[PDB]
Parts: sequence; C-alpha cells; structure tokens
Amino acid sequence: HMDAITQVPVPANEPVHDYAPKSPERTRLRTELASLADHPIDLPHVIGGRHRMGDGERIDVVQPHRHAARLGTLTNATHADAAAAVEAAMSAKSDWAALPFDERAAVFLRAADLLAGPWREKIAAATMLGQSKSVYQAEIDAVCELIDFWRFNVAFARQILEQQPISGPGEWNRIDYRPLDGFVYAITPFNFTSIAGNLPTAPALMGNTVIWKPSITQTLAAYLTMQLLEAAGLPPGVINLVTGDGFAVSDVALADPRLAGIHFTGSTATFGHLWQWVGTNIGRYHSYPRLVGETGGKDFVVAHASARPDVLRTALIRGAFDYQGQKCSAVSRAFIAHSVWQRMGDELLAKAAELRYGDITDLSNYGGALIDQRAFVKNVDAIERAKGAAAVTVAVGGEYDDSEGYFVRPTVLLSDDPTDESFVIEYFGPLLSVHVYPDERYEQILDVIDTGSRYALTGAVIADDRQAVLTALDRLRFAAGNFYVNDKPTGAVVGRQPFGGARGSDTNDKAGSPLNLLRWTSARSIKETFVAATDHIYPHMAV
Amino acid sequence: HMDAITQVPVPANEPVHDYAPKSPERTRLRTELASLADHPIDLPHVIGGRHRMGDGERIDVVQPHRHAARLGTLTNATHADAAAAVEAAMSAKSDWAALPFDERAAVFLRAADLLAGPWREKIAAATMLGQSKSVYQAEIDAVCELIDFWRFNVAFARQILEQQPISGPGEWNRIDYRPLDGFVYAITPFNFTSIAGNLPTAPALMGNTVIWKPSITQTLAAYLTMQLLEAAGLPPGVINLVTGDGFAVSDVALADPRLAGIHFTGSTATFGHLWQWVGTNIGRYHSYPRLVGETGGKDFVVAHASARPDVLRTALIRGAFDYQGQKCSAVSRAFIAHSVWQRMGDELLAKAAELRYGDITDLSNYGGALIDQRAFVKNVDAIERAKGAAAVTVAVGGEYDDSEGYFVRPTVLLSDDPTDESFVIEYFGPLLSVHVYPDERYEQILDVIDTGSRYALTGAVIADDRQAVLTALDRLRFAAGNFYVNDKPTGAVVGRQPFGGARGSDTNDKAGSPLNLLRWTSARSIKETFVAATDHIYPHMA
Ligand code: B12
Ligand code: B12
Repeated sequence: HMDAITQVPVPANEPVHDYAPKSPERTRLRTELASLADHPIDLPHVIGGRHRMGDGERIDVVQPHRHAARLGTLTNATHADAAAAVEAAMSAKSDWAALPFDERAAVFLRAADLLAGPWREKIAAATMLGQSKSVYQAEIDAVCELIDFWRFNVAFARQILEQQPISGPGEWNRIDYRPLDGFVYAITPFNFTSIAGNLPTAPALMGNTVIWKPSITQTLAAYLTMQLLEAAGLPPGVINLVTGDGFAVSDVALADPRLAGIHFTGSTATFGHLWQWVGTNIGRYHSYPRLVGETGGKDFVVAHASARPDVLRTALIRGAFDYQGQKCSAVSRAFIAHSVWQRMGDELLAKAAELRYGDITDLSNYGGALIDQRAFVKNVDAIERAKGAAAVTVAVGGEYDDSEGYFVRPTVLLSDDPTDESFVIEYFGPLLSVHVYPDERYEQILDVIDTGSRYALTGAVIADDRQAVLTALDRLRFAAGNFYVNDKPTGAVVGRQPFGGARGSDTNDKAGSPLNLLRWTSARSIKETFVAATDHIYPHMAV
Repeated sequence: HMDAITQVPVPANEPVHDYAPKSPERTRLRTELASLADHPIDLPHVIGGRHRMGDGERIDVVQPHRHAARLGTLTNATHADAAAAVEAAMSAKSDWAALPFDERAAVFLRAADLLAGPWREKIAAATMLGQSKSVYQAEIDAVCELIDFWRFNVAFARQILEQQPISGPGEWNRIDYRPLDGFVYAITPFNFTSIAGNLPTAPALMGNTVIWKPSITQTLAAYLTMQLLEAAGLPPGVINLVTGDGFAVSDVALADPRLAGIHFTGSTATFGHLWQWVGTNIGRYHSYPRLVGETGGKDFVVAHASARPDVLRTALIRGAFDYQGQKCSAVSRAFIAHSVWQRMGDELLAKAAELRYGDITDLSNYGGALIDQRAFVKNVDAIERAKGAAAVTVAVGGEYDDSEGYFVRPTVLLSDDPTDESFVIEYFGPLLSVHVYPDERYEQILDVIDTGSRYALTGAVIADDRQAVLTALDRLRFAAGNFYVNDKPTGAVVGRQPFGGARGSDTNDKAGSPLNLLRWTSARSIKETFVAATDHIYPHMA
C-alpha cells in the first residue's frame, strides 16, 4: 500500500543541443548515423511485447535523400496482425489500469530521461535518416519535443487529478478520473517523431491501452521509439505497433465494438469521414468513440513598412524552408511592404539560391529531401503550374531531381496579385510565394489575408511599430490559430504556445495542454452523505 | 479604457428556501401562482429583441396537472422565423463580442441576483405550473440551480482566462480565448428550467450569439427567463428565442454555413444522427460545428445487509418519485438484501401508497402530474406490460387517470429476477422496480448490476459497512457516472458533483465545470520575440 499525496517532478523544456563542430554530441551522432545506415534491419510489428514480421507485403524504408539506401523493411499489417494487436491491448488493459498513476507515470518520466541521455543521438539519427531531417530538425522534434511531451504530460495529468469539488456540510464529494473502456487507435504522420511517440503514449499514461500505426517513412524512428519505451518498463501489450499503410488496421479497428477512440492527424475531410463513420455506426460501439486530432495547414507572414528587414528575411527562409517545408504547416505566403522589399528582396533570393539541400549525414547542409516520391510529384506539379501561370514568376529555384533523392530546391514565386490560398495547400515543400504591396495599403492587405485565409495554422506580423502590431493582432485575430510578432510562425514549444488550429477548427484538445489528457479519461463524481434523511416529506407539505 | 487585472465575485451555492407554512416566500409564491394561472399570455418568439408571434401553428401551453387550464399560446416557428433568429444572432455578434469580458459577465451576475430576489417566486411559479413541479422541485431547479450556473460559470470563465503559458528567455507568450465564428444553436428539454436557461447563456458569456429553441411544455418559464435576461441588460439579438417543435429551426440552423455549434440534450442515437449529418456535410460549414451535450438515463440503488433501512426507504422514495420520476434520470431499479427488505418493505409500499400527487398549487402534495399526453401513454403502456409479464407483480400503485391531469400514481414493481434495464428506459415516470436478493449474494448482485447496466447516469450504495461501500465503488466503477454512498442518487448541485454520464459516454464537457465554457472558445497562442535571429544559418552547419 501507500499513504501519501505525492507530487510529480516539475518539468522544464529540454535544452536543444547545437551539434557544433568539435562538440561531443556531434561525434556521438556520427557513430549513430553510421550504425543505423550500415546495418538495416527488419522493422517488425510489436504485439503483446512480441516482435514479429507478419505475412503482408514487404516494404522498404529508405533514406529519402538517398533512396537507393535501405534502412529497413517492414511487413504491411494484415487483418490478422491487426486483430492480434487489438486482442493484446485488451489483454494488457486490466493490469495497466490497476497500476497506480505514479507507476504508470514513471514509465514515461524514465523514457524521457533515457531519451535525454543514452538514447538521444540514436533517436535523432534515426529521425534524420528516415525522415530526411537535418540534425537541428531532428533535435527539436525527436529529442526535445518528445521529451517535453512526456514530462509535461505527466505534470498535466497530475494537475488534472487534483481538480476536485467542494464538499458541503454533511457530505464528501470527490472526483475519480477513470480511464476509458476499450482500446485507442493512434495513427501518426511522417512529419514528427515527437507526434508519433506522443499520440500513442498520452492515452497510455491515463491508463489506457493502444494500437499504433505509424507512417511508413517514419517507421525506423517509430520502432526505435517502441524499444525505448520497453527499456523504460512499458508493459507488454500496453502499446502495440502495427506497420504499413494502415488499411487493414482501420478495417479491423473500426469494426471492433471496443474502439474507445482515435488519436490522429488529418485534414478536415478526414475528420468528417470519421465523424460520418462513427455517427452512422454508433450502435455498434460499447462506448462513444472519441476522435481527437489536429490538421495541417499553410501559413503566412505579413511585413509592415516598419519591419526589420533581416528578421523578416530570416523568418521567411526558416519558416518556408526549414525541413523542406514539411512541418505540419509551413510558410507559403508572404505579404511584404514595397519599401521593405526594396531593402531585402535581393538578399532573400540570393540566400534561397545558395541554401543547400542534400544528404543530411553531411551536417553542412541546411536540409534534406522530400519524404517520398508522391510528395515529390506533388511539388513538381505545383512548380510546373507556376511556370505556366499568368500571375506568377519563378524568381529563384524551381529545379528538381529524383534520381538520387527526392530533391526540390527552395523556390520563390513572385505573384503580381495576392497569392490565392488554394494553390499553396496542394503540396508540402520548399515553395514560398511573395506578394509585394504598397506600404500605404497595409490595412487592405490585412483584410485580403483575412478574407482569403481558411488554411493557416499560424501567422506572423513583422513590425516594430506598435500600432501596426496591434492592428494585425486585431484584424487577423481569427485568420490563424497561433500568431507571432517579429519571428517566424512555426511549431510550438511544449508548454509555451499551446492550442491554435486553422480558422474554425475545433482542435483545442490536441496534444500540448491538459485538455488532451482529459479526453483519455472519464470523470465521475462520488458523493458520500454522512447522515441522510430518514423521512421523505418536505417542509412545504406541512399543513 | 481600463487599466486593471480584475477579479469576479466569488460564487457560493444559493440557499434553498423551504416555503414552510406562514413563511414570507410562501405568501409571495401564492401571489405569483395566481397571477400566472389567471392571466394566460401569448408566448412569442424573441428575435433581435422583438417579441413577435409568427405565422405558424398555434399551440397551447397548459398545466399538466390541470390540462383544461391554459397558461399561454405559442406559435410553431416557421423557416422564416428561424432564418430571422439566425440573422439577428449574426447582427448582434460584433457589438457583443467586443464587450469586455467583465461587462458580459455582469449581465449574468445581475440576472443571478434578480432571480435570487425580485424574480424568484415568479420564475419558480412558472416552472411549477408549466412543468408540474412541486415548490421544492421548482426551487432547486428554476431558482437555485439556474442562479448557480450563472454565478459559477462567471467564475469558471474568469479562471480559464488566466490559464496562460510560460514565457522563455527573450519572448512573451500569451493566450487569447476567442469566441467562436458564427452562431450557437441551443435546444433545451422540459425537465429543468435551469438547463433551459444555461444552455443558451453559457456560450453567450464567452462572446457568442445564440438561437434558442426551448421545449414546448417549458416555454412559459423560458419566455419569463428571456424577460429576466433583458431586464439584466442582455442586448438584443444575443440570444434569440424561437418557440415550437424545432423541426423548421433545425432545418434552417443545420443548413446554415455559419453554424458554430449545438448545445443540447439527447440520447446516443441523437448524438450519432447529428455526428453523421455534420460529418457527411462538413464541406458546407465555415467552422467545424461543435456538438456539446448530455443524455438522460435511469438509475439504480443497491442495499447491502448493513444498510440503514430508513435511509434506504427515503432514498428510494425521493430518488424514484421526486418530480414524478421525470428528472434527467430517476431511480428505476433497487437491489435490496433480503434482511433489509424484511425491515422496510412494508413501510416502502405503504408510504408510496399514501404519497400525494395532485395540483401543485396545493402545496401539501408531494408532486404533480406527468408532463404531457405522450409521456402519459408511455407510462400506461409500461404499467400494462408489467401487469401482463410473469416476472413482475404490481406491489403498490399502478393506477392512472388522464381525465383532469396526466396523473400516474407512485408504483412499485416486484421482480423475482434482477430487473432488466431495457424495460425501465421506455418511459419517464414514478415506476420503481425492486428486486430482493439474498444477503450473501451481494458481490453476485454487484456483478449482475455491472453486466446489465448501460443506461445509468447515477448509482447508489446504501451500506454502513466500509468494505461493502468500497467493494461497490470498485466493482460498479464503470456502471454509472456519478456514484452515491448512503444517499439518493440524483442531479448534481453545481460545483459539487460535476461530470458523470452513462457507461461509455463522452460528455465531460457538459454544463457544470469549466470544460463546457472552453467549448465556446477557440484559444490561440500569441508569441512575441524581442530580438529574433537575423541570420538563418544553424551552428551545426559551420
Ligand atoms: C477516406 C478514404 C479515401 C479518401 C481520403 C481523404 C478524404 N476523406 O477525403 C480519398 C477519396 C482521397 C481516397 C482516395 C483513394 N483511396 Co481511399 N479510402 C479512404 C478510407 C475509406 C478511410 C481512410 C481514413 O480516413 N483512415 C483514417 C485516417 C486517419 O488514417 P490515415 O492512415 O491517415 O488514412 C489516410 C490514407 O488512408 C490515405 N488514403 C486513402 N485512400 C488511399 C489509397 C491509397 C492507394 C493510398 C496510398 C493512400 C490512401 O488517406 C487517408 C487520409 O490521409 C479507406 C478505408 C481503409 N480501410 O483505410 C480507403 C482506401 C484506403 N482507399 C482505397 C482506394 C482504392 C482509394 C483510391 C485509389 C480510389 C478512390 N478515390 O477511392 C484513391 C487513392 C488515393 C491516393 N492517395 O492514391 C482503398 C485501397 C485498397 C488498397 N490499395 O489496398 C481503401 C482500402 C478502400 C477500399 N478498400 O477499397 N480514399
Ligand atoms: C432523427 C429524427 C427522428 C428519430 C429521432 C431519434 C433517433 N435519432 O433515433 C426517430 C427515428 C425516432 C424519428 C421518429 C419520427 N419522426 Co423524425 N426526424 C428526426 C430528425 C431527422 C432530426 C431530429 C433531431 O435529432 N433533432 C436534433 C435534436 C437535438 O433536437 P430535438 O428537438 O431534441 O429533437 C427531437 C425531436 O425532433 C424528436 N422527434 C423526431 N421526429 C419526430 C417527429 C414528431 C412528430 C415528434 C412529435 C417528435 C420527433 O426526436 C428528437 C430527439 O429526441 C427530424 C428532422 C428535423 N427537421 O427536425 C425528424 C422529423 C422531425 N421526424 C419526422 C417524422 C415524420 C417522424 C416519424 C413520424 C416517422 C419516422 N419514423 O420517420 C416518427 C415520429 C416519432 C414521434 N415522437 O412521434 C418529421 C416530422 C414532420 C412533421 N410532423 O412536421 C421530420 C421533420 C422529418 C423526417 N421525417 O425526416 N425521427
């Protein structure tokens, strides 16, 4: 037993290592890079703690910047593999939910310290190699953000647990944060090793069990993430990894009456498809399935006449070209005051021209390749559509070559008129559209942005002038979900920029605050009355 | 302007007046009962501040316990009325959302004090007459719970506004809790004047505008709630009241691209139907509609051998027969240890036989009538089913008569085998089923309750024995939302028993905690960087 009201350790953001030359973390990284690249492995399903290749199609996972180089081979989950994954989750449920919160949380605090130290460069490396991330992009994702999700989620959970009610005289009211009945299906994207780790573990912390279907191109890091959790003491069957395209896994998972919920990422249309499925089929489920996730988007930057040019320039380059524009959203549209364009236009383009994309094992590169052949094709199409469109010049970039890796150069489009949002969402890649507007039209450009922005997760204003900043904060209040003043608009740091979403979204329960964790619990109130009534009659009834 | 970081008043639960003989409130209540009873009124739509009857069918609102006695007449909203309610909500948005939080909050704090004082017995009486509540049932709902929702929601909202993030070095991070874009559609049931007032006001607090469709049989108190709100200063068009059956209003609201959300009550099938509609048609909405609600259900009590017999008896009587069994949930099944039944069975039956249901203007009655003819038929069918079924005996009650009011007597059924949940959910009414179990089969019975209960909102254990209590808290952990020890399982007091829901439901965002108000906001993070980078190159690159 235990007689205590315990505290969890206090989280803080994990520091980002730089991997500068001569640094020890850089030497460690090269060891890990060579080790993963030179020793490709089977990437098996992990079900009830057993690692097994299955009977489905074998699919290679390769380095996107060098696609002839194999990192591993997975088998596409069959229906049978998925049914086994589910049975394993249901079978581990009882022992996992009975562990006290403090002991489930130690698993993830431990996993976090393991990722911060001895696993750090292995997980960074795996993310670099599979997902074509520069070391800095791997470090802010697979190390830091994943570490922070675990440590802050443990703190968020613990805070949820002490949210208790008032007891009136003669009674005692308490609240019990129950885990869900049934299993949770986590489907994770290629873009972040952190999201891939978090979507399955967050519900797990609150006492649930999980089946987890990672994106094929992220599966090296996902499998390693699974080994890390096992080394931290995650029990068998609490999370069950199934590799592949996910088709057979969804057939099975969505037909099972024990589906408690789905933690995923996707478009508005994906959400509506799932709503439609679950609403139509609601009588088939024991519980009402919970559908918790976030979308992608494309973002914008507006520079006022007071914008600092070098700040603006650097925000556009990073915002648009960090990770080859493949974050959950990237900067696709810049609106730049004419006088500020005269000062930094040429520098933007020259630097964009010099910006090196190549093999990420060469640490001098800024970034790597696009994630796969389908992504490449989408970019090529968007470039060809721009070369032949009226409005648009290709001012720099637009070259591409899939012979060695899925390489697309940084590309700046100049549009004579405000760039239409519908074009920029058809791909994810290093393509930035710029529209130069007359300084005195700042307010009109803000209205144009507002009126033509349905798909931005984030926006930024660059301006030293306070009225200009405030006017943007007012006028674009609903045009994006996270807003930035004098920096690139980008991925949040955990605990710092929670929430957001594109216009009209309902996704404030996504990862990054306690609201996510709540979705993985079902609270009940318990009341005890000490001396209840012994007569049913009420004072109003007396003669 | 304003330079301040203000606090709101600290909410405490509103005290329940007893209305004892010779009490001042009882006199004031009789005054208000007569005024409403003797002076029936038109019950109009309230659109953009304008109180107007429409061209739809005329529908009388009557006293359910005296259905010859009209309280008012409403007009079934047409599509045109519904479209106008929507445009009015959209026209009022801009000025409402631009009011500072404190000024929006003050409207609901003021309405709370008005309801506590000058409007108190008027709103209670309206609820007594139209919904057929005893004075105590009106008081805990129409007065106290509704006041508590307003005062507690204001404090919850203010608490949300101060949840703010960490700023690291060189930056400032903040969070802005924006109202939604577009309108919120609130649809409210007959059972509670409190829910009916809260569902439309809660999102409004957060800066939204609303159309509200109340239940027909609750429209008297709804219209008077609307007036109380206008008298607290609610601006025109912020909440727009459309009366009737909802059909046309749902047609218009659901077809409008500006639908931001629906705040309602309903069954799992209703949620599923709305989910299917919104998902299938999601491409037509500017925002993803938010569907926020709760369900009803039917509850149980289990008595261990160690139960206090009088506590159980009272809990059973109140839990099943308070408001004629017509709360969101009511106690429909009791599982009683044989030795405790020997001790309070006869007394339960006798007290239920003597229990008086009648015209609630006679304050000596325990309760009134069922809400409408539809409800009454469902009860009759359930009583005749029970009589016909071999499993079940009618131990007391079972009489019914709709000639003057929709009256059904407290009824107790004796089931030789554990009573099946599917039977109890096809009516709301004063029908309690008792199954007597052998003392030593306590754990077996807890298992049968667990296995057989999917529709309980609440459950209770009556037992002085601590192991027995704890065994119930563990074994029935998932069998019900809110769980009660040595008391009747019923509706929460605000801030005391939040959350709950039936097995496997997903409604912790329902009214009664801050989570509900968050559903009516869209939070964004704002970050300002003071000295951002001027070179894009990274240290790893050297
Ligand atoms: C919804 C859906 C679509 C949607 C997705 C977006 C939307 N909702 O508007 C759309 C219409 C675009 C689509 C298109 C097609 N899909 Co489809 N679709 C699905 C469905 C019914 C559910 C997917 C889902 O939302 N899963 C939940 C999300 C959260 O998980 P996810 O892993 O992120 O899912 C993504 C992928 O499934 C991807 N996707 C969907 N379909 C296809 C097909 C292929 C070949 C690929 C590579 C990817 C892909 O889209 C999802 C959203 O990003 C499945 C059924 C199933 N068993 O998976 C099929 C299914 C995957 N689709 C299929 C087919 C055949 C198609 C099409 C070839 C023809 C068509 N128009 O339906 C194209 C191919 C698209 C492509 N990328 O090459 C087949 C594939 C059979 C196989 N290869 O084994 C499936 C299994 C249906 C079936 N059994 O017949 N599909
Ligand atoms: C879903 C639905 C049903 C469902 C509801 C529960 C469920 N999901 O299983 C079911 C299948 C039970 C149903 C039954 C019927 N309903 Co129907 N149904 C609806 C619908 C499509 C949506 C209602 C809703 O979910 N609203 C949202 C909720 C949150 O608001 P609510 O006010 O609490 O809604 C309640 C009422 O609408 C009630 N209800 C539903 N239908 C009917 C019909 C009548 C006459 C009454 C009095 C009540 C009622 O059920 C809802 C949930 O409790 C509407 C369309 C519309 N424009 O309203 C029709 C609609 C109201 N129904 C109608 C009809 C014809 C029927 C039936 C006569 C025949 C049938 N089976 O289709 C029966 C009558 C039942 C009765 N009580 O007398 C017509 C009424 C036309 C008119 N009189 O002007 C409508 C307008 C259109 C239609 N048929 O598609 N219905």
